[PDB]
Amino acid sequence: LTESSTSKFVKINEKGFSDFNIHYNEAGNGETVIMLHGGGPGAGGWSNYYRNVGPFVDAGYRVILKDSPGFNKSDAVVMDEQRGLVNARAVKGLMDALDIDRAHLVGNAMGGATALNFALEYPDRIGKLILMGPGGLGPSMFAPMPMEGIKLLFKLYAEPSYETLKQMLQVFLYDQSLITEELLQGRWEAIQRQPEHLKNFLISAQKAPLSTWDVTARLGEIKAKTFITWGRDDRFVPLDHGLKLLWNIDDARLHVFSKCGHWAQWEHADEFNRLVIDFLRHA
Amino acid sequence: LTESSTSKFVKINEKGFSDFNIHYNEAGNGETVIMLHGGGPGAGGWSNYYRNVGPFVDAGYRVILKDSPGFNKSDAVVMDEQRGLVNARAVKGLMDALDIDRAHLVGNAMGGATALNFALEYPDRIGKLILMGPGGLGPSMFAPMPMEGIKLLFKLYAEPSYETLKQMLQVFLYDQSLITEELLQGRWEAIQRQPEHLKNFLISAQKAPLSTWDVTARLGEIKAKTFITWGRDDRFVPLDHGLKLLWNIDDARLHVFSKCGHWAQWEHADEFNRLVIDFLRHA
Amino acid sequence: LTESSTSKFVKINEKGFSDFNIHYNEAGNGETVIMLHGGGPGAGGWSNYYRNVGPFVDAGYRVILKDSPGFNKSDAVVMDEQRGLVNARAVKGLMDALDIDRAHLVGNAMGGATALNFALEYPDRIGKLILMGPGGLGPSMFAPMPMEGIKLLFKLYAEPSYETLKQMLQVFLYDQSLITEELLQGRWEAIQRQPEHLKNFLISAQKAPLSTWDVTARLGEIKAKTFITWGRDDRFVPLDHGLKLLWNIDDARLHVFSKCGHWAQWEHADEFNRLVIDFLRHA
Amino acid sequence: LTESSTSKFVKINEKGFSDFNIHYNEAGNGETVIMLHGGGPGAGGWSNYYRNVGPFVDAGYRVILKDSPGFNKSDAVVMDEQRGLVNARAVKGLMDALDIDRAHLVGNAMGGATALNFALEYPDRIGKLILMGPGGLGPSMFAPMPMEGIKLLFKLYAEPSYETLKQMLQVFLYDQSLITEELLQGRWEAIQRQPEHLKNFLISAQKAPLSTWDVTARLGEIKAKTFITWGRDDRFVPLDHGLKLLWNIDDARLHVFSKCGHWAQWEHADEFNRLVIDFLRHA
Ligand SMILES: O=C(O)/C(O)=C(F)\C=C\C(=O)c1ccc(F)cc1
Ligand SMILES: O=C(O)/C(O)=C(F)\C=C\C(=O)c1ccc(F)cc1
Ligand SMILES: O=C(O)/C(O)=C(F)\C=C\C(=O)c1ccc(F)cc1
Ligand SMILES: O=C(O)/C(O)=C(F)\C=C\C(=O)c1ccc(F)cc1
Ligand code: NA
Ligand code: NA
Ligand code: NA
Ligand code: NA
Repeated sequence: LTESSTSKFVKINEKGFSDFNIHYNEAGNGETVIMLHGGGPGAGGWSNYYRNVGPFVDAGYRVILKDSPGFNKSDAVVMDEQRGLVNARAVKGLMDALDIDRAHLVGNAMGGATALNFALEYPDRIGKLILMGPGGLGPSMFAPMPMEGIKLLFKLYAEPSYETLKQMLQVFLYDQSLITEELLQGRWEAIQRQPEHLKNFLISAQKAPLSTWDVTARLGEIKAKTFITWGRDDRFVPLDHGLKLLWNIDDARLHVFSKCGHWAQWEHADEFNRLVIDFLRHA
Repeated sequence: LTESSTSKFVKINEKGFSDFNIHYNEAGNGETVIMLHGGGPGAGGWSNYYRNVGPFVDAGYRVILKDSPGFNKSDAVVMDEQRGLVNARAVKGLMDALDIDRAHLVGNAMGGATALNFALEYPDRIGKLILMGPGGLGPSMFAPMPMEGIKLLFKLYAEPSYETLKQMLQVFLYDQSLITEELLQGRWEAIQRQPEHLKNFLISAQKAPLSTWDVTARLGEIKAKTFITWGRDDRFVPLDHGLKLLWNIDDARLHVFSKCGHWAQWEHADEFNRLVIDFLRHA
Repeated sequence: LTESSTSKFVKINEKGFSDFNIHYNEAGNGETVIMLHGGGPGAGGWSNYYRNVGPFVDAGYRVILKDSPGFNKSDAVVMDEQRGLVNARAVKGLMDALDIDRAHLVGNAMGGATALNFALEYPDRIGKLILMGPGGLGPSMFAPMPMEGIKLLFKLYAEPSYETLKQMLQVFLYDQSLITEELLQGRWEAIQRQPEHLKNFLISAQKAPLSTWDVTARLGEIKAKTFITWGRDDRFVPLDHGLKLLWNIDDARLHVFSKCGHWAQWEHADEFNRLVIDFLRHA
Repeated sequence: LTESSTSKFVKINEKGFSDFNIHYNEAGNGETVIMLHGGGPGAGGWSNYYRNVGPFVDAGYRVILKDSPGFNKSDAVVMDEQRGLVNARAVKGLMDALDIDRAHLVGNAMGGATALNFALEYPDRIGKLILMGPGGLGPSMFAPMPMEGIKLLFKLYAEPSYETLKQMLQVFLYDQSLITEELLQGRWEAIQRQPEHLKNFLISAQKAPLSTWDVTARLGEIKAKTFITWGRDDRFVPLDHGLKLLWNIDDARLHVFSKCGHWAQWEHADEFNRLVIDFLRHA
């Protein structure tokens, strides 16, 4: 499987979106799992999940790696509402366009917020819910905010440079030996390719700050079986939010990886794939 | 598999133990996994692990459900050192007697302390380490101590009664509908059968209080791959100790079950069995 | 100062209350500080605050120790809304009847919930806010709920006995040597005197469970300078809620007493009095 | 009081130190309080405590603002042992030279580690103990380490620049409006004045990493009445260490300031001065 061989586009039409182009990477043909990426500059479906797509497909799932609005190859957009909710509407739009009745969702960070909003807004359209360090869940009981990683994300959006990208990735990942030339060059290309997405993201963030994303008060509504993962060493979203979700969602479990930053599905891909595939099969 | 069909005895000889009788339940014939029980009145190997032995054996392991010294059908003993260490010596004694070179250890509560001590004292004799709410790891950052469950455990040791047993089990388990007549009658029988074990436990606890069990300072020595589990709703050992282990052991992960008390391997047996078998196979 | 010499009654009329009798103990004549008690069986203003009234009066404050509706010498009531809000309406009713424009509030547990609700509903009527382990602020990130102390409070309400009272006080206080015959006899008398309050409390709790009390989502509205205290060893309301308040209220500080249960103003009266008087004077 | 008018030097002789020059600022003449500064580049007694010296002197204390070895105007040194212990020996050396029998200690960060080590090593020479975010107390249960602030401290030591200083101060303080030209210029001067201290600090840190500073296991030995303060928003030492100290020291209390970074005695000087003076007077 490659980015090119799996690449597809679909126009969506859903509450606010009109003939809006969504890019996604699709492989496999079984039960649908939609994987939703984080909000960093240059983020996208393939780049965030390419270590996961193969094993999930091998396990018999149809995997859709979705580019959220205003990221990668999806259409440019300025959002005046919190991104989790707007992104969730776009997932629903994609599912309607592709005739998908129910999907399992996997979401990291912004994608975790998207998945939570989707579960809240469209409970009859979700199977299981997999959350990796979801963002926007209000204050931490321990971590000063904005967190270290978030400050760097905003620096890189506002003043993109190769050096600042490197600094961000050093904070993003626990094991520094994972920061290869390939990773750096690839992430730098995606930032250079879409400067309009960078500008639009910053405008959107002024209109709807991270405080507007907090859906904590509604977590008791979630009826989906939920698997929460966290990196022990995540400098972007606070570990105690893993506990917040575990206490507030009816049927959840929490798995914390040691020696792991903000990209658990990539930093601990083998363990992540095994645990999440087992969850989808047996929970 | 039944208690009777799996029941075996072996005399051990190891640092302090001389021709000391250990009872254990054995099934299967592959790689050895020794499962170590908690310290409540009437506790033992079979009673604590009978929902786990079958699936582990099916997975190809040889399972040994060990009765710790001063419990169930093992010999009576008064201990003047912390139980985790004394119990670990007894595991080594059993392995030497049975010609077992290396074992995976699974330990709940007192059994978790036993397993940690074993990993520290005999690192060349352990494979992987599975810890379910290990006891004795010092103060909690949040929970007043002694914890609610521990107060009840001491009440039941000192004044055993059917009513006090019921009260303890209500705190021990999250889902009250798991407290069947069978569970109550069985636990009551094991308490009635061995009053000397109750008396000896209390004498031992005066000689070596829970504060003597704390091996926190040595956790950096543990080289075993470690899987830590906790019940979210454990009223016997504090949830934050799961974090303590995760930060201090080199190669660990933490899994927390929602709606789960102090007997995770029984209350969430299916998920526990799947996760731990996968860990032993693939980690 | 004695209970008898300070005892006063006033009829209140405020949203739901019609000619409703409120008992209070008053001393001093300066700036008004209203102290609000917890929700345990037999609780009241004088009993909960008699170690505080003198020093506050000496410092130049007018101290009002209010009996909440359905407690001690105030009128009996069955509440169908969360007690914090209903109690707050009663404080407003008292202040209107006594021609008090603004008051500083001190509230422990239920009284802390009352004080938070008062600050939210009537921001122009509050000076400073002092909270000692306020109750009803949703789940803990660490403590299983209901907490140990709360289970005992409900046991004592439903089946009042001298032995159960003693058990509750043992959990309520850290230092067991504070449980004198005087304390026990006094608390037992207040329970015996008002069996109707016990029955009504339990009916009220069925109509509006503790989950209905949670005002967390509104804490950002509080503009009062706030001093939060917690007992390190509080088995009734969880320590992490001290952090919740500290992160969510604009201008707060948190003080945690070691070796202290659920009655900090009594268990650490000297330090409590000094800190709170300094706060009222200088903050 | 000014830096110049209070400036004194004394040669010390104590376990490893031979005719070693210590600079300190002294004012007042009552009971001695020694204030101990943090470990950032350019740190010193006067600079760290000039908002505290006046009120403590007014309260009747003799205040000694000590420059630790290898800082400000004290002699240059390369340390091969953990700085807390070496610094404590230097405090003892100063007290012996000045004929001071007992001192109250106030210590922030490195100075908090110094004060803890002093209490452990010389219990008969300490009065009360005041700790503001002490450093080196092992891992956090929540914060990835090294913490954000610590990474910046090491960057500034290794590559001192005006821009990096500004970045560090932005993380060091919660309220950005406290970063005046005066603060920046002053801190920059102290860095420019003593480049040898910067180089020596880095050599020392290689010889004895922060892990060597951890005295957690010995906290039960501390018999001094202890007052622990923390900034809620401290990005240099983790908030949960405030809890660690509170649970492990016999007689402690914890006060947490909201809207406060790593320099609580300066950022919340009025409240800090009032609380600590009251503690010294009445505890
Ligand atoms: O995971 C990524 O792709 C990435 O580069 C990120 F930095 C993701 C971070 C978030 O999406 C994020 C959103 C919201 C929040 F509160 C915290 C973090
Ligand atoms: O799991 C059991 O069998 C049981 O009945 C227990 F209550 C086990 C508890 C412990 O072994 C225990 C030991 C030490 C400790 F600190 C806390 C709990
Ligand atoms: O402080 C008392 O008077 C007392 O006897 C109590 F047990 C008070 C407890 C509460 O008011 C309480 C209310 C709500 C809650 F969530 C937890 C505790
Ligand atoms: O407070 C200061 O003067 C300062 O500039 C600091 F950054 C102090 C920090 C420490 O001394 C420090 C030491 C050890 C540690 F683990 C964490 C922080
Ligand atoms: Na490499
Ligand atoms: Na049943
Ligand atoms: Na006494
Ligand atoms: Na200014």
